Amino acid sequence: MATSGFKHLVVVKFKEDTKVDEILKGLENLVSQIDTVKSFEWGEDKESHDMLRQGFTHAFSMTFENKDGYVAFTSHPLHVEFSAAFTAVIDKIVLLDFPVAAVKSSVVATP
Amino acid sequence: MATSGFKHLVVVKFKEDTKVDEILKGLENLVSQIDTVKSFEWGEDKESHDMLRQGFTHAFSMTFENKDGYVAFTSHPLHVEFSAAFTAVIDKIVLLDFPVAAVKSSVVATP
Repeated sequence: MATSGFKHLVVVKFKEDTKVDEILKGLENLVSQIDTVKSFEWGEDKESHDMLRQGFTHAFSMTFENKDGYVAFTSHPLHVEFSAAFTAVIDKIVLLDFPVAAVKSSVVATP
Repeated sequence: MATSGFKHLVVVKFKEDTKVDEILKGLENLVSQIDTVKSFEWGEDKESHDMLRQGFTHAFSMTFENKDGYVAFTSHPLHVEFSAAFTAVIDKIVLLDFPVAAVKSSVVATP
């Protein structure tokens, strides 16, 4: 529905030895696509407890201002070449995407 | 490490009939804890493709300004009573929590 913000998330595990930090240099490059300041991307490693770490290893939270950022990120050759390796460097790929409505912030509740 | 923002996420599936919208009224109440404006919570339903929907059904993205929001949300009786039902109303519970550093936004890459 892309009501407001659009979110894409990937959860992965490594079997070769995912160099997340060397990959991080890619993200810095990947951010290159944020010239449109209408796109977002963050990174996370499972720095919690095995029971809360879901067991994976790291994920990427990509949020866009709207569908324009989504077609933009793909309209470049930097995501294709990177996506191919993103696999070669992963053991499993899981992704959840859904429409985010920055409104839940409701400090009011009906009786 | 809680370097900057702290994220907690839950992925779940329903077997009884998770009324996410009636639950949403709870979130509006849950937001009540955001009087400290140092806490965050959003909601999402798998409105994508079975292959991208991960198959679950809905998740909650709770982010805090720092550890103070994390001890705050629990320092209230609204999360306990709600958490008990959060289960009674769920079929499976999965959660990933990790330190988020709002800095990845790097539009520069070394040669």
